[PDB]
Amino acid sequence: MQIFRDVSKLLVERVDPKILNLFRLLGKFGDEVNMPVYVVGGFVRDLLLGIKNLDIDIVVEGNALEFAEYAKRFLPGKLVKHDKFMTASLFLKGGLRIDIATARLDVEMSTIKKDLYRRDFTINAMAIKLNPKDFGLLIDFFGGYRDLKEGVIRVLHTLSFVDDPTRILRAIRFEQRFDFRIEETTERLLKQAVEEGYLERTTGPRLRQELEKILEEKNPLKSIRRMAQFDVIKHLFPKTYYTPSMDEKMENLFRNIPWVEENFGEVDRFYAVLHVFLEFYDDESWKEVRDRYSLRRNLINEIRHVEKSAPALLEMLSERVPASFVYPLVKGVSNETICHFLAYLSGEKEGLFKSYLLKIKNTKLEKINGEYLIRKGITSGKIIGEVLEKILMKKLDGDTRDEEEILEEVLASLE
Amino acid sequence: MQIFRDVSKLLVERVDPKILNLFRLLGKFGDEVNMPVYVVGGFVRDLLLGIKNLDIDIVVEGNALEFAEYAKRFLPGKLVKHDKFMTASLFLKGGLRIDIATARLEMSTIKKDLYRRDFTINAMAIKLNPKDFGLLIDFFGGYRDLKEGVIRVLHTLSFVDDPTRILRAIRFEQRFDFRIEETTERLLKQAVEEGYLERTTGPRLRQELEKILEEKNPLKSIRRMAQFDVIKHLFPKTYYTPSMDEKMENLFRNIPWVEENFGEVDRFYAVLHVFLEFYDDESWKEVRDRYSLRRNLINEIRHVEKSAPALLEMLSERVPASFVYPLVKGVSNETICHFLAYLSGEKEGLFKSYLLKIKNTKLEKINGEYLIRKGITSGKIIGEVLEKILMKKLDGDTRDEEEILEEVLASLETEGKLAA
Ligand SMILES: Nc1ncnc2c1ncn2[C@@H]1O[C@H](COP(=O)(O)OP(=O)(O)OP(=O)(O)O)[C@@H](O)[C@H]1O
Ligand SMILES: Nc1ncnc2c1ncn2[C@@H]1O[C@H](COP(=O)(O)OP(=O)(O)OP(=O)(O)O)[C@@H](O)[C@H]1O
Repeated sequence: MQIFRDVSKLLVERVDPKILNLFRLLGKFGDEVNMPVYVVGGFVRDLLLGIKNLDIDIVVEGNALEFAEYAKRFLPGKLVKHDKFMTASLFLKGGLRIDIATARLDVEMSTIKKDLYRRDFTINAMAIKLNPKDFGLLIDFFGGYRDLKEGVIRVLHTLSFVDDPTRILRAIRFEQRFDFRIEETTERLLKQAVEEGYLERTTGPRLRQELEKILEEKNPLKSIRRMAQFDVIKHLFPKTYYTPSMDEKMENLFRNIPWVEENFGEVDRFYAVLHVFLEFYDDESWKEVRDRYSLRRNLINEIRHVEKSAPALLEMLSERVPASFVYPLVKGVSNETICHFLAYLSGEKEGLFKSYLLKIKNTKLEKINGEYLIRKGITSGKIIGEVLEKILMKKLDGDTRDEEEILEEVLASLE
Repeated sequence: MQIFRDVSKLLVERVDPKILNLFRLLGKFGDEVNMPVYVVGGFVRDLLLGIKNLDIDIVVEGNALEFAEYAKRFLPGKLVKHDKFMTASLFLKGGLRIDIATARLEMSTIKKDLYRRDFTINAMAIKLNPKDFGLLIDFFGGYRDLKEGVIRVLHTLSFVDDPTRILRAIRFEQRFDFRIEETTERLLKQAVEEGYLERTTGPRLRQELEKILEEKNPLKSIRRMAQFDVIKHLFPKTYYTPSMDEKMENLFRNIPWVEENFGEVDRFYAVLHVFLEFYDDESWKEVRDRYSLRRNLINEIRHVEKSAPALLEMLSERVPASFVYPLVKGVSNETICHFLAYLSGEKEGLFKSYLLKIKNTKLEKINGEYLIRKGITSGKIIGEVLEKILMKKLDGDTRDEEEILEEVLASLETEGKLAA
């Protein structure tokens, strides 16, 4: 196919001038220090799709470090060097990070081709040359341009997933972000690497990251679902079986995470999802998952809390009951515990349980009473904190005045 | 002779990064709109000389306006377009703006554009398009002349074409401590004698002249101008004699001092004070009209040439302060210098101390006006009696009210009512 294309006009019309100007300069600096300068990866992809990107990757043929020190000279910002693998990032204003790398060991200067070929999918393996001579040059050896037109996710070569099974995850994320489809050959390859154990063959940490990145997408459920279609989940969490049920939970989970965030703050989605994936895990199967990925040791208790009390919750919800009855179930629990509870309901029940949650957040108001009256009268320890709890509940449902309710339960519990 | 050299290394080393990046961007734009882009004029001269320069003077082979318009898409600022004659200006901050013009009518049409300029060292260019980014272009041998410090017109008619360049050539001579190579010297004299300055408008000459007086040695520029007999051809009745000269010397040694105690000094006028001395009624008319001088300047100037002798015998015999006041009472700072133009040594240290006395011994402390108005009195006598007190103060004093009474008293030679 056409391998070279002029996207210079495309550049000036779609690229904000502060940024287009930075390209013209990087290109000239490249020429001044005698190195080919390319912008590569995601920006090239998004540019052709009309998507904005402010995370731009430069590849030079030469020395990133040199090239980047030479650039700092003429550009305002902070330079971070990473010597071990000649690489660098220049930090510019307005969320704008410019990363520079050195391409390793087809006119000739086509060593970018060896750089491009090492990448994951064709839409992500294209390059735009920035040196003034060839300023707008779209370099596309692998048919990523057409693959953008035809909405196709495609690996560069047969051994792609075997080299990095982490791309199994990447393929699905991108195919779900853009509504593309993983082409036949890649799908056979993807399926095969999953089936054979390639994921189980890759480190927890890299899997976790690729997982988190999915959870930072617009619609993670899409990807989780697609994963389930490719048996990927079974192989990440060996005791998790993604059934109509789990998936119904996952949908509720995702529906309610906003509403939670809005009222309780940051939700760590990786933990929120694990609450679902991991329900009903035996003790042993839990340690292995908790060790493969690094999972806060108390998690399995928190999950076990939700999976144990869920029918009771459901039950209380039907039969609308006194808020004080559900309090013990949401006591001092993570936003993920709350999310996990919400995973279990929809419609009327859902909102109903919402209102309880609010009633609990907001009505923690013990107000006038402040623990003084308690150790003013005689008290020690645990009793202090049990009278304080009985006062608390009485409020949630109705109310008394200041402390009739206090002497109500020191003389009701006195019995 | 070598025309092309590569000053790109010198560019990154000497030019400010904001500006360099401008230069690179500008070159890059030209390539995008198919126009050769050069930086020209004095920036090139100054770069080469290590002298700071912010002027961004640009010439393109294509169309200043289309170019300037294209550049504006990517550069924040006001675009003024000098639509007649195809020039533009791109306005940016820091005191910074880009002047873009069209290389008038091989890429080496810049040669024709470089050929119209004044002197070799101002006739160069640096190309900016990325393929030739730091490329010096010296068809006319401005590098050689820059290094040898030589002022040399580009061709034979240069002075006939623009007599302004005669004053320019001197100005530069003295700014860079350069000298005017002989053929340009011979060629200038010729242009001056044949009467070419007078053939070209007053403003144009006036501007070049004010410009000369802002430079490093105005004195030097003037004695030099005198050598080529240009003064005589600018102000027909000014004859640069050693009298005329020694006045000018003092003028300039004193301006610093004047400017110190009194304030800004207009050098152009401060010079004309000396040039225009002794111009008859009919001659002042012509000069004043041509260079757009103040109707009144002649008066101020005549004032000094007349009252000048009197001042000397006032300093020999250090007569009390009062006796000189009438002579410097409302006059301009230029007038003050004009007077100072006559004094050397101990005559000036004395005359200087007098001026300083009157400056801040105005000192009308409590006897201000309507005090005297509360006795009888009405206009123009008020002013006279007030003055006579202040005047007595210049040379010692009393209460400030005892003196007014000694003076109304002295009044009775006559005023108009009262006075036991
Ligand atoms: N695991 C991988 N295998 C092969 N190539 C990769 C891999 N990760 C990244 N790349 C290459 O690095 C480029 C940038 O990495 P990055 O994760 O930022 O990709 P991206 O396209 O920006 O994805 P995102 O938009 O999710 O940030 C990609 O466009 C791709 O060429
Ligand atoms: N009177 C003139 N005749 C011919 N060419 C001129 C004349 N004045 C200027 N030029 C050309 O245009 C350029 C810009 O004019 P300008 O007076 O700003 O020069 P400059 O070198 O910047 O000197 P200055 O220090 O006075 O700014 C000159 O350097 C010269 O190349």
